[PDB]
Amino acid sequence: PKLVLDLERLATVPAEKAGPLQRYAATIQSQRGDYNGKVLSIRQDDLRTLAVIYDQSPSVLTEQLISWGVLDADA
Amino acid sequence: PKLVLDLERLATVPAEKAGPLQRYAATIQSQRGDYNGKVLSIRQDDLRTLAVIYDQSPSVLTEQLISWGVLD
Ligand SMILES: Nc1nc2c(ncn2[C@@H]2O[C@@H]3COP(=O)(O)O[C@H]4[C@@H](O)[C@H](n5cnc6c(=O)[nH]c(N)nc65)O[C@@H]4COP(=O)(O)O[C@H]3[C@H]2O)c(=O)[nH]1
Ligand SMILES: Nc1nc2c(ncn2[C@@H]2O[C@@H]3COP(=O)(O)O[C@H]4[C@@H](O)[C@H](n5cnc6c(=O)[nH]c(N)nc65)O[C@@H]4COP(=O)(O)O[C@H]3[C@H]2O)c(=O)[nH]1
Ligand SMILES: Nc1nc2c(ncn2[C@@H]2O[C@@H]3COP(=O)(O)O[C@H]4[C@@H](O)[C@H](n5cnc6c(=O)[nH]c(N)nc65)O[C@@H]4COP(=O)(O)O[C@H]3[C@H]2O)c(=O)[nH]1
Ligand SMILES: Nc1nc2c(ncn2[C@@H]2O[C@@H]3COP(=O)(O)O[C@H]4[C@@H](O)[C@H](n5cnc6c(=O)[nH]c(N)nc65)O[C@@H]4COP(=O)(O)O[C@H]3[C@H]2O)c(=O)[nH]1
Repeated sequence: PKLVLDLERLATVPAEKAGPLQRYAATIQSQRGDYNGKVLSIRQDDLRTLAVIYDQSPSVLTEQLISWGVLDADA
Repeated sequence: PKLVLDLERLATVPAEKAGPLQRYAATIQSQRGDYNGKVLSIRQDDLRTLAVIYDQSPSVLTEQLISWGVLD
């Protein structure tokens, strides 16, 4: 399963919920110099680190991102 | 030193030296379905994967990769 984020839906999720995801995605973009600004695919191991940053299980985290329509239901 | 590979350069490299790396390249491109240019950039840690498959030190591998013109 692929992990693809919607950069445009993400930007409008309030910081209180999405702040740490937004900052994480920004550090990847800066490192990449990847500023397409529509979509961002991350490594499957980036999910474990986000889950730690969010303090949830990778599983709980995924379902939340999907619930926001940021992460394609494919994952 | 970032691993940006010139696939067009490496093709012209004789098979008994370029082979493993050509075949490694091709596996990565198949993993990503990345078939849109003559350049392949790979992970810095892949250097070790490669030094293992070639059974040479990273140092060695990296320096003949530059003579070959495959790397910058
Ligand atoms: N800028 C960007 N676009 C994304 C991202 N995720 C998905 N896409 C879009 O979705 C397709 C597949 O992305 P992919 O799984 O990364 O799979 C990609 C990726 O593996 C690779 N690829 C394409 N361009 C580049 C590149 O500039 N650098 C690297 N390192 N790989 C690339 O080729 C595969 C197919 O690329 P395409 O089908 O032509 O086009 C893309 C691209 O239009 C992302 O994080 N950033
Ligand atoms: N060792 C190695 N393995 C490789 C390489 N390229 C691809 N793979 C493997 O193939 C999977 C799919 O690559 P992808 O479609 O480009 O899909 C990639 C891709 O769109 C993007 N991605 C991950 N890392 C990078 C990166 O450093 N740069 C860019 N531009 N995109 C990345 O995140 C997606 C998921 O990444 P993964 O879960 O890791 O899943 C990756 C990874 O297991 C490589 O150069 N070296
Ligand atoms: N996961 C993913 N990431 C993407 C995709 N398209 C672009 N990117 C990201 O966006 C950066 C800039 O892409 P670019 O300058 O348009 O243009 C790229 C591209 O023209 C070319 N390039 C270098 N390496 C590769 C490669 O392995 N595959 C491909 N298809 N192009 C590459 O050099 C420039 C910089 O390459 P990068 O260092 O890889 O840096 C890429 C990469 O991090 C994509 O479809 N999927
Ligand atoms: N399509 C595709 N290309 C891949 C993948 N892995 C590596 N690459 C390519 O190989 C490059 C160097 O990978 P790196 O040493 O891991 O160096 C990477 C890595 O340290 C980091 N980075 C980029 N994207 C991601 C990511 O999604 N997750 C993580 N944890 N680190 C990333 O920033 C670096 C520079 O990224 P780039 O400019 O994009 O340059 C990337 C990219 O062109 C992959 O799974 N799929």
